This record gives sequence, structure tokens and C-alpha cells, in this order.
Amino acid sequence: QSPALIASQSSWRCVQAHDREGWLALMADDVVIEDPIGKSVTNPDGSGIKGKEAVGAFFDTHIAANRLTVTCEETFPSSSPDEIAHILVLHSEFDGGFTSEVRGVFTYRVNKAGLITNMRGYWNLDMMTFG
Amino acid sequence: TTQSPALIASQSSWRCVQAHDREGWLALMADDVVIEDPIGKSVTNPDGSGIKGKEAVGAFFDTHIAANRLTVTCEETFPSSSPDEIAHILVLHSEFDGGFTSEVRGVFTYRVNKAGLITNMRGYWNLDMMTFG
Repeated sequence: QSPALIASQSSWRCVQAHDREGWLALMADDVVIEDPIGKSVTNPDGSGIKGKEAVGAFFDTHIAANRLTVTCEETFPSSSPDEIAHILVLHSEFDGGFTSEVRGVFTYRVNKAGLITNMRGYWNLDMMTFG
Repeated sequence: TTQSPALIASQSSWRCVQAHDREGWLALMADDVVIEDPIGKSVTNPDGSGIKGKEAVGAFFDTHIAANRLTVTCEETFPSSSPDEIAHILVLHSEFDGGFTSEVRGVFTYRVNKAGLITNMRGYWNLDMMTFG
């Protein structure tokens, strides 16, 4: 398995376990999270969350707090072991049985040591469902 | 019913490549355009850092597209929250003699600048994903 694939799949594991330390351990010091790409609540300046301290806070706020799960629909390797794209479905679960989802394209780049430098989400609110 | 700059640019670029329209395709590109089709080292990305700038992009069109009987099928589009970046799932289908063909299905991302011009086009596929018939 490629370094990009190992990292994407580890990241979902850690997001599902609320494993803050394990999740941050996957990230390069210069990691940029754009989930989604563009101005949103989870990308409030439209240019990404930069660096592990800020990415730790993002984790506390939008991940540690919620009941987030990841379903992987399809994986698209590139010709680089270090870059990969997936179709994923993000599941957030509320009290009383309520769930929101968003199905998007997520791209991951790692550096040469195998750490996440970029996580980029092609989705917006018109793609979110609630049930 | 107005489409984003990223969506206009990517539909126009499919149109131009299939029309074998090199100059209309190049007119869609920024001066600092980089095409990584695919991302990573490959026949169409020899050093794995993309085809950079409009002169090399025109040459890429002259070697790899002028040449072949290309159909792009857009299977699915994924807008982002930026009007300037978009992803699609595309099937790229090439026709060869004796009804022999190749196909690759992958993810393609596009980014445009403020002026609506393509700065980046990146494809997630490799030779082992390609199918022939």
C-alpha cells in the first residue's frame, strides 16, 4: 500500500476513534486542511487551516465534539504514491437518531516521509443531506 | 442559471480537446498553468512535476491530443465551496485503428485564477488503471 493510501485510511480510523494524538501524528508540520475548499464554517477564511496547533483546534471543534464517521465509496490512485483521491461519505450523528451526510471528493497529498501536507474536500452545503 | 468559473473552464476545456482545438484550449489557460495529467511520473508527465506553461502545454496538445480520437465522458461533478475549484469523475476514451480503443476513468481537479483561467488541471489515474478494447 502507498504512503498516500496508508495515510488517508489511518486518518479515517483516527477520526472515528476521536484519537486526537493519533490523528495529529499523521500530519506534516506544514499541513493545510481545506475541508471543504473555499469559504465555509470549517474553512472560515477560504484558504485552509494551516499547522498542527490550528489543526488540533479544528479537530477539537468539529471532530472531537461530533460523532463523525467516514465511509469510503471509491479510491482513485494517481501515478504518484504520495497523492490520492477518494469519493467519501461523511456521517455526523446527532442525539435522537438524527444524522447529516455529505458525499464529496477528498484529495490527500503526503510528503516524502509519508505525512499529510494537504487534505482537500470538494463539497458544499447543497451537497449535505439530513435524516 | 450562471455556472462557476471553474465549471465553465472545465467544460470548455473538454470541448476544445475533443474538437482538437489547440488554440481555444490554450486560451483557457493562465500564463502559469500546470497540467499534471496524471499526477505523478508517467508518459504524459515524464518528470512527475506537470507540464508547465502554455508553450509546453501547446506541445503536449501536439503530441498527445492532436493525434487521437478523444471522447471525454463527465460521469459526475463535485463542486467545492470555492467557485474557482472543482473536481469531476471523467472517462477519457481514445479511438485507434481496427476499432481498437483505450479508456481511463479517474478524478480530475481544476483550479482557476481570479480571471477565470486554468492554473491547474490534475488527474488521478495511472497506466495500470487504463483499459483497452
